[PDB]
Amino acid sequence: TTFADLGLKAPILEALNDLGYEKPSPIQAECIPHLLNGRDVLGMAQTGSGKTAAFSLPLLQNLDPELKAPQILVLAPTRELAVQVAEAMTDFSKHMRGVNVVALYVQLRALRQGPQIVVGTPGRLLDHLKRGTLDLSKLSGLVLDEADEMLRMGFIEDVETIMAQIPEGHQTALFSATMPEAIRRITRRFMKEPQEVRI
Ligand SMILES: Nc1ncnc2c1ncn2[C@@H]1O[C@H](COP(=O)(O)O)[C@@H](O)[C@H]1O
Repeated sequence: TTFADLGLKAPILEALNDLGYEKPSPIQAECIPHLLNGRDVLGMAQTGSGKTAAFSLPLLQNLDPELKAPQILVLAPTRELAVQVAEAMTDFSKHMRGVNVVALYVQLRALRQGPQIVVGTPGRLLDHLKRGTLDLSKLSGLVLDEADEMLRMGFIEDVETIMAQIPEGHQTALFSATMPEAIRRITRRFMKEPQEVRI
């Protein structure tokens, strides 16, 4: 199975070639078609599996590149992962003109540029959400990257608050290496008939 076999088109395929990705990882082969098809996905995988591209590639391909406003919001537990994911998203979109990524963990002028992808930690995202500097009215895709870690670090209240402010019509991808009950409950509250992927 190739990346083109998963339904990815030339701009993303070219970025993958620039990055030296030769073939999809298992989590990518399983998750990418579901997300391209507009499903919610519960992905059980950890760093090293390729989970970042698994959620990033399909949601990038699915956005409106001419809409200069946040369409993909990615929640991460740490400044380090937020920055890493934003860098990856920037690399995957290298051949998508006018598509821009912001990491929030300087922040004001980031959001004023109308980035289509915003990656951040829950506390800092929730600050800009309350301030109105973060517009989620046009959001199409929500990712929780390491939901179990956000729970464990004490951030789940803020995660829930963010998730309850998102407009009805959106895709959700939730990635978690483990499955605490509180994450099961988040899946039931906030996701629509999710495809569960554990290999
Ligand atoms: N399909 C792939 N082929 C080669 N390297 C990859 C692939 N997908 C992800 N990677 C790399 O694998 C590492 C783990 O990614 P992640 O699991 O998303 O943190 C990162 O260094 C990625 O650049």
